[PDB]
Amino acid sequence: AAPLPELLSNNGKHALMVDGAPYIILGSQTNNSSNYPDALKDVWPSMEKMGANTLSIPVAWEQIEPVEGQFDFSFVDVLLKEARQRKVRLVLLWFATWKNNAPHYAPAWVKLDNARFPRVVKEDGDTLNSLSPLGQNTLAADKKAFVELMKYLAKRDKDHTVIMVQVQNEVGTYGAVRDYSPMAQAVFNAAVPDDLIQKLQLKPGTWSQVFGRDADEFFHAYQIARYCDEVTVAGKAIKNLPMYVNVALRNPFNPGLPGQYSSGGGTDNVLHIWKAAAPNIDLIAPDIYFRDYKTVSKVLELYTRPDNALFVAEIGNDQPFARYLFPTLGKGGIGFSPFGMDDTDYTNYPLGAKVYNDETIEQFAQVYRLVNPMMREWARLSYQGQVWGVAEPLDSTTETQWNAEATPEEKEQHKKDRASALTQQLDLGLWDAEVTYGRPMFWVTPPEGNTPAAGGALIAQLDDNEYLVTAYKARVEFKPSQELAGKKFMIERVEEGRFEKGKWVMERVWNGDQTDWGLNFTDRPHLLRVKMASYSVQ
Ligand SMILES: CCCCCCCCN[C@H]1[C@H](O)[C@@H](O)[C@@H](O)[C@H]1CO
Ligand code: NA
Ligand code: NA
Ligand code: NA
Ligand code: NA
Repeated sequence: AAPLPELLSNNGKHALMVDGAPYIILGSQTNNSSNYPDALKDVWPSMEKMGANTLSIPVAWEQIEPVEGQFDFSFVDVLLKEARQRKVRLVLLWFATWKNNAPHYAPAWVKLDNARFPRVVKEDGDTLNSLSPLGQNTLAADKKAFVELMKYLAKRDKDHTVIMVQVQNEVGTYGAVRDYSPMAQAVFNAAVPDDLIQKLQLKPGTWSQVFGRDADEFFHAYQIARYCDEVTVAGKAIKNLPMYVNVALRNPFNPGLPGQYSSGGGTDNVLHIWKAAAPNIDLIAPDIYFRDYKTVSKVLELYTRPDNALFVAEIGNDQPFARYLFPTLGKGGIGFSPFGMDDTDYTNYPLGAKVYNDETIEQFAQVYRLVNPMMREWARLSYQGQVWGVAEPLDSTTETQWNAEATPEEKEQHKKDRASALTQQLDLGLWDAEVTYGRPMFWVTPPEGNTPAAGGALIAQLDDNEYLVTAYKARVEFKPSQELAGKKFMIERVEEGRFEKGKWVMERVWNGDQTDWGLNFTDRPHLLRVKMASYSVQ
């Protein structure tokens, strides 16, 4: 009965439709070795503590086809049953031809048979442990197994507990830019396919001729993109679920060279190749392990496009990362999924939290508690209207802030500069919001930031003068956007409340102290409807 999940894109906005309405993945992803029935008891408690609505978890080629033609979906059976018992949804991660550039999750009969399923050859003739996207046997084998997984979901997942599939994991190659095998050179030292030369507005020729100094990297990205599109089409012909690829990001400011980063993945410089080569892949999702605000903000900008829904398919699970939920959703993002949210005795520190404990989880639970009570309403406003979101824009001071060695004039100057940086403006049409971080709930002492950095805010427009507002360790203040020609302005009314059956239910009116000094949020959840008014005095 249930309509298929679908990614919609209209008027440069996006929605992930689940059960016929926009949905936000408030996600969690397991560690990489939790894809087994015995591991799930170490997954669910963290997911319930986090309040996540969707679990991302691997389904490995080596586990569903351990002997060629001998399929085993015993894990998928247990996973679907246990997800449904907990009323959560699933994103399955197809670990196959590539998992972090390598074939470690391909069956032994694949990854130990280089002649049938061939590896990238470097220019010097050394071989890398990265399967070539020009291996036709490898493409056929991956596609065949992925089709069998999709047939399992077609037959056994009629209500779409699984809402989306990631095809491969962090594709590309470390250690070279492309395959330089004889097989690969015969394709490289030849015409660029008609279809790519058209989609990019370029002149006919060989890879070297039309792309020059980008030929090696664009060639790898196109061939991988084509490989992933073919797997994707084969699977969607069985069940047309949304499907996506995740990116082992290059640093957007100082990337270095392809092969230092994972060459051929959907890095920012080849998104045009990926979009032209792989029209069947719904979106290209960034995997975010940069901790600093400016780099993360740049990633969110680069991956949010009229042709690309923003899904933060992975993000580090350390404390600093939780606040990026707010700009992700403010960009119209469809979801956010911290990595390593299970108690299987692993942490990917230095990428994530040094320690995995209930405090680690709580940093994400606290932000999820702001969005879960309005998730369907937010998702619709994000698609059909105007939303905004911001995070605290200074990172935690390093055990260095050099700050103490500064002079006592350099210091008041430091404090004014920090207060300015911790003050964000948002243009909401007739009204602006100013968001500030780390100050009392009364009076106007300048902001000093939270320790550690943690704050954020979400705003959705309900009407010309009315906004839905929730924020965290932050003050939000409204003002007129344009000079008012004689008129004055006030807050007309602030209500705290909730949605029941899609209707607003008031709990209380914020007024007095609670609205004299902006709208002040701590760690606790409050959903507000704010109505502003200009009024005549003359
Ligand atoms: C700031 C520098 C970050 C560079 C390292 C990024 C690689 C990130 N790889 C991610 C994969 O998609 C996951 O399966 C898992 O392996 C994860 C890392 O725990
Ligand atoms: Na959206
Ligand atoms: Na305006
Ligand atoms: Na304005
Ligand atoms: Na409330």
